Amino acid sequence: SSVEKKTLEEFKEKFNYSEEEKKKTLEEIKNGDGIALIDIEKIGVHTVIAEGSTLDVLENNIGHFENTAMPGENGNFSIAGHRNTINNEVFRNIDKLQVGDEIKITTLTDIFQYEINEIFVTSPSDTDVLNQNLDEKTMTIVTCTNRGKDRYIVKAKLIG
Repeated sequence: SSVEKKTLEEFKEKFNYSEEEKKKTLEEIKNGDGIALIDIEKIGVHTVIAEGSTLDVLENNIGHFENTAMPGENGNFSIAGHRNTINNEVFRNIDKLQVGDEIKITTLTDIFQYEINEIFVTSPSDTDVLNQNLDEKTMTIVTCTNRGKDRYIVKAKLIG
């Protein structure tokens, strides 16, 4: 969209940074900065993930929950695809994803492939979806469902 494209283009430009420059931007990250690309072939999602899950971030971008793992790390890299009761239109077709579909996450240094292994509906107060189990490498997408009343959760495990 507007800010989305910008965040997206600014991040892609950093692929041409050197390694210390990349590492330096790792530290220094601020809410609203691009941190990864996300591609989900099954539903035509090809965009960027911003840091943070505040209302301000989520108005323009898919956002990374602050205290969750980063892509490829032990724990559960968690992303928010709604702002209050409104899904980012980028996830309008998330209900088409199935167990076994792939989610590709590209940081400045690596391509991580996650495979969906759990889909479920829960409440807005179910904070456990953001839990960090450091014995595994997983990711989570949180959007809304049921006229904004419930949360639609997609979880995926790192495969490559």
